[PDB]
Amino acid sequence: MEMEKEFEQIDKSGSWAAIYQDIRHEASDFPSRVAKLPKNKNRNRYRDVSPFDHSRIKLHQEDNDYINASLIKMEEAQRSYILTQGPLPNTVGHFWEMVWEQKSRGVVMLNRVMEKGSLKCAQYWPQKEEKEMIFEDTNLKLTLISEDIKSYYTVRQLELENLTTQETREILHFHYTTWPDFGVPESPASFLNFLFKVRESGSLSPEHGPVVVHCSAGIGRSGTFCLADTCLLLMDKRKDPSSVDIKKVLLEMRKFRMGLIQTADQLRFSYLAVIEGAKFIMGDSSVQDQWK
Ligand SMILES: N#Cc1ccc(N2CCCC2)cn1
Repeated sequence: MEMEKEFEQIDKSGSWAAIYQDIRHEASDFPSRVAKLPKNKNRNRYRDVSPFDHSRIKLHQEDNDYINASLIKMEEAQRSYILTQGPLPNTVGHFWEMVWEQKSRGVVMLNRVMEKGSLKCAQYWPQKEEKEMIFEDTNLKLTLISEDIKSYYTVRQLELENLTTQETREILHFHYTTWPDFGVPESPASFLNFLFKVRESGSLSPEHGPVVVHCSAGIGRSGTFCLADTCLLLMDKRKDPSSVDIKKVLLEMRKFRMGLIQTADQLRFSYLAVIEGAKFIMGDSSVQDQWK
């Protein structure tokens, strides 16, 4: 079925939980043996969220190459993403090692450091220009260059230096700051505006390594971001945009990381975002919306 009318049909019939459970039943199950080794227990935030062996990102280290991070490679859309958990106190150096080794331009953060009164990830970037961070275990230096705070998100320019070679690179930090502590946003408008800002920066483009995207576990909000992006790109590429099947795209992405989209509310929100986004992209869109 098409998307917008399949959407109204699920709303009127109140069957979002059944649709979502079907996805959970059909999703791939692949081994994650490296994640479960005893030496990696303090490298995982949640015992039930692990990268598959076949798609995990390897650190370029001979002692321990493990990080909780997965490469999602979308062949028809020609986009790749790295989805990862929010960094832990003992993995902030590994996180920036991955950004460096994979040649990423951008980091997309979809959570706040504290939510619901508990810590959801480490404070892994510097908050003041004159107070840089040094990660001694991986030999990297990280400096805040500039910060632009807007009503729904903040963008930061960061400098990452490999202290071994003295090479430097500019990294862009895109921080969506207004996802509610409970549930999903009422409107997808600010989330879509944010997606378009990430796109406009070059961070998703083939001349760079894959974007790194995270929330707390790296499967829920993070899954919503890459699912919406890929579906909108496919609607632009294909002769028949109504052929894009969001449930089939989600199952393809779940071949590369478990658990993407954590609730039926997140599934409904993803449909809403793609539906509204497809109108702004256009044939029915103004030439001037790219400025909206
Ligand atoms: N190309 C392009 C494009 C399309 C839409 C767009 N947005 C609509 C809402 C504000 C930003 C931006 N750029």
